[PDB]
Amino acid sequence: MKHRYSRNRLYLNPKEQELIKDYPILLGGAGIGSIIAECALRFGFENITIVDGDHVENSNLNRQNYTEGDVSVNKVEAIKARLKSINSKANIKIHNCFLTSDNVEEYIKGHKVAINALDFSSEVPLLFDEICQKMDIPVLHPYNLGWGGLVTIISPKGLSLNSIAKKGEKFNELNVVEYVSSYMRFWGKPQEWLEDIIYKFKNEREKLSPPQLSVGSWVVAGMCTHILFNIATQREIKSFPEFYLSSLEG
Amino acid sequence: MKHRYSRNRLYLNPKEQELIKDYPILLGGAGIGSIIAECALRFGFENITIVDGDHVENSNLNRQNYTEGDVSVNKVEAIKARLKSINSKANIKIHNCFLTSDNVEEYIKGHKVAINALDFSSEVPLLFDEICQKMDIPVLHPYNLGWGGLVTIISPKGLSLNSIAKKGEKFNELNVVEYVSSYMRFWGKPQEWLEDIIYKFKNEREKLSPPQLSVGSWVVAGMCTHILFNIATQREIKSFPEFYLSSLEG
Repeated sequence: MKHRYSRNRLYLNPKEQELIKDYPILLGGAGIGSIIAECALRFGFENITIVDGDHVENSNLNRQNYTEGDVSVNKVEAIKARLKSINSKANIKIHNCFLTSDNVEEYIKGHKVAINALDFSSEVPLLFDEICQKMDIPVLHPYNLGWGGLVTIISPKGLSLNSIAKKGEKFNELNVVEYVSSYMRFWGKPQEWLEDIIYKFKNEREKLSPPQLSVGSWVVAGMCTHILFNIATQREIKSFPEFYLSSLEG
Repeated sequence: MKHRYSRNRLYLNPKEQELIKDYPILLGGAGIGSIIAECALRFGFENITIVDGDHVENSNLNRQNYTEGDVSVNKVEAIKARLKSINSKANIKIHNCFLTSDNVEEYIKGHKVAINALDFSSEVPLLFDEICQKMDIPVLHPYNLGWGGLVTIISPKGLSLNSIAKKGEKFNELNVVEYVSSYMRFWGKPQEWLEDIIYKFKNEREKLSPPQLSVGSWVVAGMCTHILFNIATQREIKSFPEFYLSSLEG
């Protein structure tokens, strides 16, 4: 393997390092996704498309891959600068556009795997998955659970996130986190910390975005990079309704 | 809190965010520690001393917090640039010198907690811990097990890493990792992936450095940041001979 990937040896053979070099990844959302991108790029995934329409805001600096100088710049331009200073020969393609029902299919075309890191602020997170399912593109959903990282993979032929939604109210990340906490408690592995942060958040008077910590961001980037390597080299993975949860206590 | 730490709420209360702000951390080794440094800084730990005498090499870019432009510069020079570009008002103190039997005590002096990321090929890895114990400074030992992140905390009045070192024969990280696999297997939780890479590494024809992956670095960085929050806030911690092991398979 190359001198940059020298310490990747034994874990990866030359053909695997070679394989993931060109494996086209689509990353929707450069927030939690900006941490994911760096870890995956350094691992050896050199073909990443990143789509995001926001600018870098101050509140991102506690958990996202941006600097004080990046604030107010389009995230996609900022994360490409960070990524291309890590690997100049990498194929980092960005598109500074919001995903809508009309354009989302055209961006997805051409990718072998996708990471859905989209805010539920529009109705595109789930439609994004439907298009990926139809096209044999597995979808990673990373979540920042503060102390923990959560990843679930929507597999093309498996259940979609729709299965946890009730059709009368809109579905966001709080429903995913509540599903995970209830599953753990039901199966005898209760995550009392997760239920604790869920309770605190619900009893907040004002409606604010969910809190997140750098630790969960860093953990979930590692989980995602691993999952990407397993999907690209066709190693077994859990598909939704199964998920991966990683935290200091296991 | 600041708008930079805005999204930290509920997980940390304002009084904790202030406390860890000045909580003096000593980081011995800016390799795996460079990933730890960014995650811990963004969390809110703003008082970090970094000691390392090495320069950035090509093999670092697959798992360490450096860029192509940083290559051939002192790691300590590069990581302060990265960290101080994330937080300009942060208190990031570096020392471009290797640790020896004579200077290691004076570097330790003044910190409430330390992160021992010293190569076991230097002279001071175990002596570093003894001095910290003498001073009631807990020591985090983070390791990159490829797919997993491993942290063990030497607490001042508890067992040191000496307990797994053999009297008369040299001690390195392979002894730590072989202990973890044996302990895990002893408790009925064998990590066969870990045992596999250890076997592969020992039966290497050539004598080379251990392989490491970006996945474990990012995971261990999150673990270390969580542990640091617990140590500063006087939350319970697992001490050596116990440890924290985090991986996708777990």
